[PDB]
Amino acid sequence: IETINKLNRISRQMLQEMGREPTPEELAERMLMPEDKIRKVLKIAKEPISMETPIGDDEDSHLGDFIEDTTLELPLDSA
DNA sequence: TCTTTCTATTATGGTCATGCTATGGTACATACATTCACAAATGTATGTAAACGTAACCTCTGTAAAGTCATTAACCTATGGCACGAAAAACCAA
Repeated sequence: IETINKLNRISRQMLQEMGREPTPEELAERMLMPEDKIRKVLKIAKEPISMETPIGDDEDSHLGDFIEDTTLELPLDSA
């Protein structure tokens, strides 16, 4: 959490000074960190999505749809 | 001793189904050990030879049962010879 907050403050200061997106190559050149570590820290940090997420205007389109369970295998393979 | 005027939860359907997914940040300094990841050695492992025995297995001579053909004589068409029963001639009675 400390490293994520430090990289967020450095990215905010870099977007304030430069004026474009915080490309991680300049962060790796500044904080002397390897680039794959910066990719890993930027990839892990993400908040999960809730199980309802109202998409449409009507109360018919919610979750419990488009998500499948891969444990239940095919009946043809069992046959 | 008793009926109205207010303060809060339930309720009305789903079937035919839709697209594109995140939204603002807010400190570091010692610390000691659990865990991942490689060196190097054990141990049982697998795959290459070599010996015995019978899975046998064809080859050949002897015993045995089955088609056929030597006898020999039983019956059977022939031949000769003698009864036999039919067909015609004869003669008698009415």
